[PDB]
Parts: sequence; structure tokens; C-alpha cells
Amino acid sequence: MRKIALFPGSFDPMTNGHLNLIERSAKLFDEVIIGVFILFTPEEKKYLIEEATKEMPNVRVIMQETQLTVESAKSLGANFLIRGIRNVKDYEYEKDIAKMNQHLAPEIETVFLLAEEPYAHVSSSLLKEVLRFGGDVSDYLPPNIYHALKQK
Amino acid sequence: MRKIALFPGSFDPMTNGHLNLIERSAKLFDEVIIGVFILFTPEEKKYLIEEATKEMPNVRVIMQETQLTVESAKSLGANFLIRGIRNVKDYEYEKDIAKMNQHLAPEIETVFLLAEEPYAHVSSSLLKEVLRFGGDVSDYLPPNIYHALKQK
Amino acid sequence: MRKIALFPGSFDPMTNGHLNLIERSAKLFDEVIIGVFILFTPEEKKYLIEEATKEMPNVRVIMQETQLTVESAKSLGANFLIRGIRNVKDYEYEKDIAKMNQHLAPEIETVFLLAEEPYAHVSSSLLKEVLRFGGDVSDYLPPNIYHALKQK
Amino acid sequence: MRKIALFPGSFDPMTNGHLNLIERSAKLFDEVIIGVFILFTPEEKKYLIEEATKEMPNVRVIMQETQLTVESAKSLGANFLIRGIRNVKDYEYEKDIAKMNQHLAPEIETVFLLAEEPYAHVSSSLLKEVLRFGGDVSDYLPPNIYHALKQK
Amino acid sequence: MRKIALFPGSFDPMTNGHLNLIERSAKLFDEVIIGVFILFTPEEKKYLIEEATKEMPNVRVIMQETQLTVESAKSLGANFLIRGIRNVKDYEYEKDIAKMNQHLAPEIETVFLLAEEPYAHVSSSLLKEVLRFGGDVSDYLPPNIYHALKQK
Amino acid sequence: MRKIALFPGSFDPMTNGHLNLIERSAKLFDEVIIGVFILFTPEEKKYLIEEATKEMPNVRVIMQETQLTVESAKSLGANFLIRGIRNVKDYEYEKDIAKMNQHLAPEIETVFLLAEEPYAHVSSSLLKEVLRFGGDVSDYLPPNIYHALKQK
Ligand SMILES: Nc1ncnc2c1ncn2[C@@H]1O[C@H](COP(=O)(O)OP(=O)(O)OP(=O)(O)O)[C@@H](O)[C@H]1O
Ligand SMILES: Nc1ncnc2c1ncn2[C@@H]1O[C@H](COP(=O)(O)OP(=O)(O)OP(=O)(O)O)[C@@H](O)[C@H]1O
Ligand SMILES: Nc1ncnc2c1ncn2[C@@H]1O[C@H](COP(=O)(O)OP(=O)(O)OP(=O)(O)O)[C@@H](O)[C@H]1O
Ligand SMILES: Nc1ncnc2c1ncn2[C@@H]1O[C@H](COP(=O)(O)OP(=O)(O)OP(=O)(O)O)[C@@H](O)[C@H]1O
Ligand SMILES: Nc1ncnc2c1ncn2[C@@H]1O[C@H](COP(=O)(O)OP(=O)(O)OP(=O)(O)O)[C@@H](O)[C@H]1O
Ligand SMILES: Nc1ncnc2c1ncn2[C@@H]1O[C@H](COP(=O)(O)OP(=O)(O)OP(=O)(O)O)[C@@H](O)[C@H]1O
Repeated sequence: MRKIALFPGSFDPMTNGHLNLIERSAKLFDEVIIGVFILFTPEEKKYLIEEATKEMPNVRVIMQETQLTVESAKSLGANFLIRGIRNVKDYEYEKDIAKMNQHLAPEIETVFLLAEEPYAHVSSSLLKEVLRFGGDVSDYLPPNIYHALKQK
Repeated sequence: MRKIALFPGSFDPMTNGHLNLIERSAKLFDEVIIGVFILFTPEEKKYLIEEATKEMPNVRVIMQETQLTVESAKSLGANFLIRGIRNVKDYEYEKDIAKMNQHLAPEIETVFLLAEEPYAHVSSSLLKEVLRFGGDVSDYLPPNIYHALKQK
Repeated sequence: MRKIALFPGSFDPMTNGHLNLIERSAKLFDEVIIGVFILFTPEEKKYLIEEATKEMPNVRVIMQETQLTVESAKSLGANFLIRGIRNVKDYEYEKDIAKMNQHLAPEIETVFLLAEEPYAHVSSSLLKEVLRFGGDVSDYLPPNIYHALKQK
Repeated sequence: MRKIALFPGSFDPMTNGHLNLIERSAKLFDEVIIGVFILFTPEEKKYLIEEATKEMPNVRVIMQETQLTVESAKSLGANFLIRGIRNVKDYEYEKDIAKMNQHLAPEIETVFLLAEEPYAHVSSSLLKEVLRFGGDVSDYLPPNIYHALKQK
Repeated sequence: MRKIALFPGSFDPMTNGHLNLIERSAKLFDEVIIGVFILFTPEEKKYLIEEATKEMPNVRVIMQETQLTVESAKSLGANFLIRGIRNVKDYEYEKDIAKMNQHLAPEIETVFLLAEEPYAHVSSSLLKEVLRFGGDVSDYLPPNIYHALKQK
Repeated sequence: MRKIALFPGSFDPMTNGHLNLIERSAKLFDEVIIGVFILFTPEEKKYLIEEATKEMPNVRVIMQETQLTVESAKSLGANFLIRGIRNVKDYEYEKDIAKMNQHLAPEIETVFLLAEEPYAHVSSSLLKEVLRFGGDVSDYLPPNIYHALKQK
């Protein structure tokens, strides 16, 4: 049957780094569900992501009212969690999360992709800090999300 | 030196990880003092922690009015500080703490135990986050503390 | 991409760690190729490994002469490389290898699974050394391989 | 031409570890500019630092109202950013910051010095925690900042 | 359990780093055994190490032929293994070894001490590379071993 | 003080990674001395390196009968050692070496540059592994060093 992955994240905003994982994931799984686990306005926080990922048929976006990531996956039929690692810090953090998730839902596998080097230093928090000071970070954001980020 | 050890921590709440450390420490030192160093409240912790440790004759619990850990050790006559390391992050954090403590009190030794891998991913804050969303983490808490915790 | 994966290694011997990654990989990929790159005999390894993974319809074992992993993958039709990470040292080593493979074959994706904590300390070279001295590591090897190991 | 370095930091307060970096980079660069990228009014944080660095002719202090570090460097003709690394956490954090600053200002080079061992565990944050509790960290502070510090 | 500890190593040669751990260990255990697992001949090494530790009455030196550390401990009545950590590399290495030893002998506890900063960078191998080139590392070797070492 | 830096390394072969550090530090130092510590032939090494660094005025190539690095630097007038860090492994390794060099020659400063993204996974040895199997690493070597490597 279909191999379905949930890609949980804060995504405020979604960056080219997230998008890169989504593009690579879309080749690995039959379906990728982007889970916006809820600073931004979801109604369009989800719209931005949908816009940014429109050229990929097997990807969709979902808002999830706060709950355990695994319970969200279960109710979606996702047997796979997909996560990214950009450095040692992510690794140790994602490792604990994935063990906890394994304890909570042993049937769900967490799968890892490493950041592509162009984006290994990119995170939304660093990006927001640079923009808050006028720095040009357009090369790290999807055009539409960059457009929208300006209005803030 | 006298084989007396202080095990300082928040224990908010105490996990099986802490407990594991205490059990192993009880085998090494003549006395193990658990120092609850004050959102679960102080008087509460103590009773719970005593309740969970009652089967170890050489373990006892004290509430320590906020102060330097090494001054608290001196008062109690503890010559050893017991810490646990579960990953690189703890290692670097505990290492700086131990160096500062050695500057403040060179006669006091910091001793380290590594997490027993069933609990390497376990911390009170991760447990708290998982409980918030209804996760079952009873395998990670002493029964007494789990129940008392289900009053949320 | 076609869900065809290569899991490259020397597997001398294969451990429950490798087996564990193969089992989890088998839930995701249509085809998991165990690529044994040529201390037993080639024909013996293949037999041991096929025997240890016979319960999995979508796993195959293929002996390969040493060469570029991505050349092996391309010969066999694999679009994915499966790697495991048991600690920081593996992470940093695997990341360099993955980036190099990305340079050599951009169309091949390296996918990562984290060691299941019971085997996180296990590698063939720690096992060998323990075996050299009569240590009981039967918990860490497929029973067919552990038997074979004693024999010689 | 002159090699000029900006040394950005919150210096809250400046410690002997900072002072050690400043002294060492004062030998490496023709000029070093300490940038207090904003307790005691920074109107005095600048004086504290100025006082502490008096015996070094090629060192200046400026308060850059918060702005992109590289923008500050550019407007001062500083083609070098000087950073310290105490540990792995520092390394990964500074590395992301240097990669972003490279993207923002490719002509500016980030240069790193390792902490000298007596100060490797020293942070303003740790010092403040110890000071809060009465601990003696006078060895970790320039005399003038220590004095100016025991008043709140 | 009996506060008897084994401190296993090659001690080729024994460094002030080693000596530092032994001194600190002699304060914690009733008996510390330096297990020297076979530059110098066994008899020389034993004399060297005995000479270097003769100031500590609860320290003893035993030569041991290479074998499982935990069975050497079992033969000698040691319930504790004492190990040092000087960096992340050491931590990950000792962690795997401690987990294996725990699997081989669950009743044996491995206890860790962090390197004292002066010696954090000190290993026998590095010390030897510096020695072969004439560099003065006398500050890093007990005098008797230093003297002995500069006679060949 | 005039700023002259020694860049010690094996350089078999020199990569675009090394070249990258040389270009960057040539902008920081009055003189950069490439110290080839002598499988490759030195006359070769030197000519290859000198040719790959032809159009940098303040860059000089030298080979050292091997001796302590800080001795070779003192001989040359180099008050600075320049190193690169690609990852955590490099960092811990270079940190030990730098501390040992601080101890041997406290007057000599070790200065660090972080690898830039394109080359952070590149090392001579990983390169050789790949070359030795016909992989294309021409993007990672200076063109002359690349042609000269065809023959072997
Ligand atoms: N640039 C990137 N490259 C690869 N993976 C990434 C990147 N950014 C985030 N990820 C991974 O995507 C997942 C979701 O990240 P998420 O947006 O929740 O946190 P984050 O990027 O740290 O955001 P913030 O900085 O706002 O905390 C995580 O596994 C994260 O490690
Ligand atoms: N599961 C565990 N296994 C081994 N050691 C642990 C474990 N949890 C905590 N420790 C160690 O025991 C001591 C108690 O620490 P403390 O309870 O303050 O931290 P913590 O559990 O990380 O708390 P929090 O997550 O609430 O910040 C610390 O030295 C910590 O590293
Ligand atoms: N116990 C384990 N858990 C998870 N992943 C593992 C485990 N052992 C090996 N791997 C991963 O599987 C792949 C094959 O590993 P490899 O062939 O190097 O075996 P190894 O046991 O590390 O070998 P050796 O110890 O002999 O060098 C690598 O990506 C490795 O990191
Ligand atoms: N003891 C030290 N030795 C060497 N470098 C240091 C030391 N303390 C800080 N630095 C470096 O100096 C720069 C400025 O540090 P800064 O004061 O901004 O942060 P910090 O020291 O972490 O302060 P805080 O603890 O308040 O966050 C950073 O690059 C930091 O790594
Ligand atoms: N300077 C030091 N400070 C603290 N611990 C140390 C130091 N040197 C070694 N140790 C620890 O003491 C134990 C014995 O180590 P070992 O005999 O391997 O010494 P070593 O110097 O690492 O030897 P080698 O250079 O051959 O690896 C190990 O656990 C090691 O990590
Ligand atoms: N690609 C790179 N980017 C940045 N720094 C580098 C790079 N390659 C090497 N260096 C640094 O340059 C210095 C010289 O390194 P060295 O001669 O050991 O080359 P190496 O590539 O590590 O060799 P090998 O991998 O064959 O052992 C070291 O400090 C190393 O960390």
C-alpha cells in the first residue's frame, strides 16, 4: 500500500530548507503531508505553504490542532515521520523526539534527511532575526513567502 | 574523603532516570542526599521523592533554600556532587558547571554516571510536554509520582 | 523515484543492528538491496545474510566487488542509499560521505535511520573484539551468524 | 592596508574571557573595535569596557545601536569579524552566524580564536548566576567591572 | 557494594592526566587498582607507576594480560570501573564501552571523572609525538616517569 | 609587529579546501607560509603547491624536515599558526594540538578559519578514496594538481 509520511513543523515561515526536504521527501514517499502544528496566521500560514508546494501533486498541507505528532500521523494513516538534521544540535534534539515517538507509537518510523549544504545554516528563527534588521534573505525563502514576509 | 554525595536537581517531576541514578549512586556512596533546589512545589516533591526512594536506607531528601550547590554541599558535609550525562548537550553543560563548582569549592568532587539507555532520552520537560497532550509516559515515572501527576 | 534502496557494507559479521535497519527499511522501500562489498568467505556471507533476512520478501542480498557505492547503486537500479547513525561520530562521518555521493550522483538520495537504542553501541569491530575474548554477545547477532561465528 | 576587526558581543558584563580575546586579537589585527550590540546604562557599559582596555592603543569601543553586525563592520571599514569558541555548542552557533554573515557580506571574513583554558567555562550568564548567589567570581572579571558590579 | 575500583589502561606512558584521576579516585574508593594491560617492559612500568603513586596507601598496581576488562575486574574483586572523559570524542567512545561492559557484567558500575583543564588535551600518544621531536612535556609527566622516559 | 602565518599540513594532495584557506588568510596576514611537512614527493608537492598559488604575492611554499610545528614557525618568523575546522571532529583535534602548541610556545597564536560550505566535506583522503575508484573530483582539486594526479 501507499507509504505516507507526515512532516511536522512550526513553519513560521516555511524556508527553502523545509521546501528542499519536502521536494526530496516527495520522491521517497507516495504522499507527504505537511503538518503545520500550531508567529503567523494559520489560515494563510497554510495558504503560503500550499502556494509554495503547488508543483508537487503528492504533497498537501494540513493544520493540526495541538496534539501529539504521532496521534496526528495515526489518524492520517502516516506510518512515517520525516525530519531534517542540519547539525549536531538538531541530531541530538531529533533523536530524543524520535525515541519518545517510538515509545508512543512503535509502528511509526522516523526517517531522516540531512540538510543540503546551501541551507544547513538556515532556520526560521535566524531568518526572522536577519529580516528584523533589513538583511536580504530572499535566496532562503520561497518567493511567495518572501513577498508576504515583507508586509510584517 | 567521607563518602557523602549530594544529587542536586529540579526533580520537576522526578523520573525513572533520576531514580536510576540514585539507585546506582546508593551502591557507591555511604550516603546519597537528594537536594531539591527550589512548577510542582517543594514540600510536595520531597514527600514524593522520599516515597519513591524509601527502599534505600542510605538515601535521604532535603529541600534546599536556593543557594550555590557547593555551599549546600558543605553544610550537609557532602564531598561529592553526583551528576548524570545523557548526551553531548548534558556533557558540555555539566562540564562548565563542574568547572565553576571546582573554582568555588576545589575540595568537592563532581562524579558522573551515564544514563542507562532506556532513559537516555528522558527529561522532566519532555515528559511534561508529552503528558500535556495525553501521552502515556507511565513507563518513565515512579508509580507514586505518575498518579500524583495525574491531578492535571 | 522507484523505491529501490541499497544498504552497503561489509557485514563481517552482520549484527542485529544492521538487521534492525533492514527490517525498518523493508517497511518503506519496495526493494532493499543488501550490498555486501568484498572475516568469512563471500559465499558464506551471502548464505548467512540471506538466512538472517529470509523472512523479508522485499530484501535481496547481492555481493559486489569494492567500488564507488553510487556506481554499485546505479548498476543495481537503486535510487536510495540507506545509512544508520548511532552517534555524533557516525553522523559527521556519514554526512561527509553523503555529500560526496551527492556530488558524484545528484540523482541518488541518501536516507538516514537512527540506531534503535539497544544497538546504538553495537558495531562489528566492538563485537569482534568482545568475541576474541569469549564475551557473550549472542544478544547482538542473528542466531545463525552467532553459531557460524563460534564454529570458526 | 589596515586589517580592522569588529568584535561584536553583548558583554553583560564583559569578562576576562572577552578580555583575553581582545588582547589576543589586538596582536593579530591592526585595529580592534569592540561593538556593544545592545543592568547598568550602556552609557557606562562602554566606559567599563573602555576602562578595562585602556592599556591597549589599537582597541576602541563603540555602541552600535542594534543593526546587522556586518552593516556595522562595513561602515567602519572592518573587513574582519573576530569570534571566540569555548566548546561545541559555541562552534555550531558561531558557524551558522558566520555562514549567514558570509551570505550578507561576502567580503567580510569571520576569524575564530579558541578560549584559553582557564576561561573555557566562562560566560557572563554563568557568572551572573554565581554572583546572584554570593559566589566569588572576582578572578573571572576585570577588577573595574567586578567593583562596578557589586551594586544593584 | 565494596568500594573497590579498577582503573584500566595502557599507561604508555602514564601521564599527569592519569595520575590526576587516580588521586581523585583514591578519595572516592576504599581501594583503587591500576590495571596495566600489556615502550617499557611490564616490570619497568609497574615500578614506574608504583613509584608515581607511592604516596597513596589505598592504591595498588596490578599487571594484566589483555582481556575483557570486566573479567579482570571480577577476578580482582572490583565492583567499579573508573574512566576519564576529556572531550566529546572520549565521551562517545567511553559511552559505547560502558554499555558493552554493562551488558557483559550488569553488576559492575562504570564511574566517570572529567579531565581537569590543565590536562584536558593530554593523551599518552600526543605526549609521545611531542617527545620524539624534543619538545618539553615534563609538566605533563610524573618526574620519575619523565626521567625514565628520557633514557632511551 | 608584522603578521606572518605558517599553514602546516600534509597536502597529499592539496585540495581546493586548502587553497580556500590560503586565499582567505592571505588577506589577513602579511605573509602566509605553506609548510609542507614531508605518499608524494616533496619537489613535486612544492612545485604543485607553488604553481597552484602562483598569483598570490604574500604566499610562500616551504617544506620542513619534520620537527615540532612551533619550532619550524619560530624559525620562520611566524607568530601565527593558521588552521581550518570542517566539523566537530576537526575542532576537537585542532583544539588539543593548539593547547599543546600554546604550552610549547605561548608566544605563538593559533588562528582558525571555518571551512566554507562547498568544501566542508572535502579531505585529501576522502578524495583519494574516490579518485582510486575513478570518481570525478575535479571540482575539488586545483587543475594542475588534478592533471598531475592522472598519471599515478
Ligand atoms: N534548512 C533546513 N535544512 C534541513 N532541515 C531543516 C531545515 N530547517 C528545518 N529543518 C527540519 O525541518 C523540521 C521542522 O523544523 P521547524 O520549522 O519545526 O523548526 P526550525 O527550523 O528550528 O524553526 P525555528 O528556527 O523557528 O525553531 C525539523 O526536523 C528541522 O530540523
Ligand atoms: N533520564 C536521565 N538519565 C540520567 N541522568 C539524568 C536523567 N535526567 C536527568 N539526569 C541528570 O540528573 C540531574 C538532574 O537534573 P534536572 O532534573 O535538573 O534536569 P532535567 O531532567 O534535564 O530537568 P528539565 O528537563 O526539567 O530541565 C542532571 O545532572 C541531569 O543531567
Ligand atoms: N547498531 C547499529 N545501529 C544502527 N546503524 C548501524 C549499526 N551498525 C551499523 N550501522 C550503520 O549501518 C551502515 C553499515 O555500517 P558498517 O558496514 O560500517 O558496519 P559497522 O558495524 O560500523 O562496521 P565496523 O564497526 O566493522 O567499522 C552504516 O551506515 C552504519 O552507521
Ligand atoms: N570565556 C571566553 N573565552 C573565549 N571566548 C569567549 C568567552 N566568552 C565569550 N566569548 C566569545 O566572545 C563573543 C561575545 O560573547 P557574548 O558576550 O556575546 O556571549 P556570551 O559570552 O555567551 O554571553 P552570555 O553568557 O550572556 O550569553 C562570542 O563569540 C563568544 O563565543
Ligand atoms: N589527561 C587526562 N585527563 C582525564 N582522563 C584521562 C586523561 N588521559 C586519559 N584519560 C582517561 O583515562 C583512561 C585510560 O586511558 P588511556 O590509557 O587510553 O590513556 P590515553 O592517554 O588516552 O592513551 P592513548 O594515547 O594510547 O589513547 C581513559 O578512560 C582515558 O579517557
Ligand atoms: N576542505 C577544507 N576546508 C577547510 N579547512 C580544511 C579543508 N581541508 C583541510 N583543512 C584544514 O587544513 C589543515 C591542513 O589539513 P591536512 O594537511 O590534515 O589535510 P587533510 O585534508 O586533513 O588530510 P587527510 O584528510 O589526508 O588527513 C587542517 O587544519 C585542516 O583542518
